Amino acid sequence: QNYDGSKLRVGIIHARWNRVIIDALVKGAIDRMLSLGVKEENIIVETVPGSFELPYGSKRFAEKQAKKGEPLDVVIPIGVLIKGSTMHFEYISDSTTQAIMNLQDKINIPVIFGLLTCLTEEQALARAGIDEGKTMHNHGEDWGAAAVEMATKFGANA
Amino acid sequence: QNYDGSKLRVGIIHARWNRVIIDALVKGAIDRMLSLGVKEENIIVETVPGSFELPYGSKRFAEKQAKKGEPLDVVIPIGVLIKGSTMHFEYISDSTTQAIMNLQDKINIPVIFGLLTCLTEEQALARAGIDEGKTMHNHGEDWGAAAVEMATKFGANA
Amino acid sequence: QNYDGSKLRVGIIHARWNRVIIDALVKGAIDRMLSLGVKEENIIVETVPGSFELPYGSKRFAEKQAKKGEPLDVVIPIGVLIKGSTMHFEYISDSTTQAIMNLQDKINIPVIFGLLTCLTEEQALARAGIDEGKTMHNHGEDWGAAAVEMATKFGAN
Amino acid sequence: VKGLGQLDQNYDGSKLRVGIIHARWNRVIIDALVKGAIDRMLSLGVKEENIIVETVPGSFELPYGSKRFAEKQAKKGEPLDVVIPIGVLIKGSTMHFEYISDSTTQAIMNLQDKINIPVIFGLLTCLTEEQALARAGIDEGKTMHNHGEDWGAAAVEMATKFGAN
Amino acid sequence: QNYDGSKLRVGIIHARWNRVIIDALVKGAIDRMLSLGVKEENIIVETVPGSFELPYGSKRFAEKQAKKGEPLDVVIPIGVLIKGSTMHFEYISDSTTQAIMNLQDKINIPVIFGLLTCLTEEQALARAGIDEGKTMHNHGEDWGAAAVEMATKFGANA
Ligand SMILES: Cc1nc2c(=O)[nH]c(=O)nc-2n(C[C@H](O)[C@H](O)[C@H](O)CO)c1C
Repeated sequence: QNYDGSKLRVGIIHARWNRVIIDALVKGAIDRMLSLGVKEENIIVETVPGSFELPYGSKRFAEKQAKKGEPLDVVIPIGVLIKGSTMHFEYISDSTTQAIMNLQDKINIPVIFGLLTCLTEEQALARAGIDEGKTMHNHGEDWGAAAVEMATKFGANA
Repeated sequence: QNYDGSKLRVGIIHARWNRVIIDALVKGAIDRMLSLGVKEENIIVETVPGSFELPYGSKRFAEKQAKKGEPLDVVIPIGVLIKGSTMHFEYISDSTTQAIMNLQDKINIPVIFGLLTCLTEEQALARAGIDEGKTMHNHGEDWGAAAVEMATKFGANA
Repeated sequence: QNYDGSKLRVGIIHARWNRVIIDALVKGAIDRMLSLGVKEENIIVETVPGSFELPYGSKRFAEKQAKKGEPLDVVIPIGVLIKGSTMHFEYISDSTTQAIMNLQDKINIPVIFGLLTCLTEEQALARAGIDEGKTMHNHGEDWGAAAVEMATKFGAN
Repeated sequence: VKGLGQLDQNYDGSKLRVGIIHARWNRVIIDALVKGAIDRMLSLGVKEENIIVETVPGSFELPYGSKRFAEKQAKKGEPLDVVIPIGVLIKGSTMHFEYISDSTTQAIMNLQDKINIPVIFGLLTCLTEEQALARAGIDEGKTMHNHGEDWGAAAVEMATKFGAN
Repeated sequence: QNYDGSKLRVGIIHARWNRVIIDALVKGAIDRMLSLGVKEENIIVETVPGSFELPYGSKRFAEKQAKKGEPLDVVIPIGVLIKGSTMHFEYISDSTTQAIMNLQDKINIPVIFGLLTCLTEEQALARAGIDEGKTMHNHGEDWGAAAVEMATKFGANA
């Protein structure tokens, strides 16, 4: 099917580590959502320092929007995790992915998983469409489409 | 046992990555359910973009069906995950698996675990019964049988 | 100590993959509870197809028993998982284990962890007391004993 | 300045009732861990008649057993202020070690909000017997010290510092 | 953006193992928050015996604070875990990280993840800024900056 996002308000909340890669992911989510009809002033962008802040950050972002009379239909937390020499990578990835999944029932809208969990920087670049070789595609576009489809097919109105 | 599936309504909801494999798994579940007496018109199929979308999809899918007076007796979320070069496979698989298990208590019907979590494409083909050498069998068929058994034996009425 | 099991009703519910190992585990559980005085007619056995079905099957098994006025005091879900070549073993094991643990607080009775999580068939056989060399005691027996002790010592009464 | 700096003070255990509940596999290790936790708490002023000991067959039983232990103690007017569940797990050749450890750890952690008292993590998760003997202060070489004593101290401190009163 | 922390009350609660590294992490968080404007008299430091005690110590820390009329706006649990030769490291780290993440909804303030999960003491010293060759930076500072931002941006009040 072809999903029309013209009636949606979408939230994007991103972490600020690996900023270049973050900015490419967020751009591709935006471009793709506009392409499917979401209005520009209905894409709300918020930020937090690290990926661990994404879930509580997303919950409070959604509550704040609802309280001011501008509820989100869907949220895309975006973060980039690259394995370092410690186990920090594993513990942030694990607890964050699980809390992003469990957030959906707290706030009652879908939440799109926009975390990269890469072993290398180069893998993160390819997944954002910004490697030298352009060897894959920008995953942020996948997240934008999925946000439009999940909000449309499964929103309260559906 | 023989379980009479003629009274059941059953939802299938599938991700849309690895589509050829998905269709074969889906087709396997439907056929087996049809052979246990489930009626063609009582099998409802829905889709989501990726495996991470399955659990919230499945929740909203059940709620929607109940709300129009057509409640699902059991749901079979289906996705195919194949290990790539980052840890995205691990983190999707594990959070999606836990969310599928836990969904059962939120919607009060059995949810059949229809995710493949393969290290290679070929393992995934074999488990959909469509590798060149037909070395295994279509797991879809197992999911289909299990959906009818779990709905019947453990359905809201004994 | 000796735990008297004569007043207990115990449910065993088991998956059906690896049936020979399953039957040996269930028989050891039942034999040990018989010898702890649990009565034969108060041992109720149910099945499910796969280990993944154990936690929701056990919940509805307990509910149904309570609803017909024959509540279980304790339940033993039993399944046999053997590592294969995909990660399916790991995901089933991890999510089934945690859900068996979390089940206790929902149905308010102990639930005995009767799940083998083996890398080979021969490990599973051994843990059922039926490998060729008889290298280990049947773990089903321990599950039977644990069910009687947990129900007796930690039961509502 | 802030709330901080380092004083290393003792905590008085004398108003406390403490529960220790232990698995029965690897009994010799278990007995040494328990004795150490009891000894250290007696040294901190917990009275002998206020240390309650209970057992369960294996480590997987520690979480629900600890819950029902604390509920029973409260129902007879003898509430626990803190519980120490103790078990010894040693890697075997299947993945049983890992599934039991992980789901037991997580349920000891989660148990605290249900019964509303601290729960000290008294589980050994060792790759070898030797590792477990050492952390109970009973290897040949006495290479370490009895982690049991740390659990007893940790219990007295958590109950005292963070108790309802 | 620039954050004004002058209205904030922040709790720091640290384990006792690897005290020298804990102390450096804690001073880095305090120094950072001071420079963001938090006042000294509004920073409260508590201690627990080990990393395992952080989540429940944090919960009770926040509840005691609120009950005497001085509620925290954010809490920063700090611990330093180093792999040893048993699986103790993995079990503490995993259950502690997940419980710190999940604490946030129980006490309704953000909780910054101040655990080091290091393979070696050397990694830990580097991440508290006190290794011999000063190779990284004091991560306690990122935590302080995170506490101020999450509290300001996502606090109950605004
Ligand atoms: C072995 C060990 N290692 C650490 C560590 O590296 N860092 C730390 O902060 N705490 C450790 N602990 C203590 C546990 O976190 C906890 O206090 C005990 O197991 C009692 O619950 C223990 C027990």
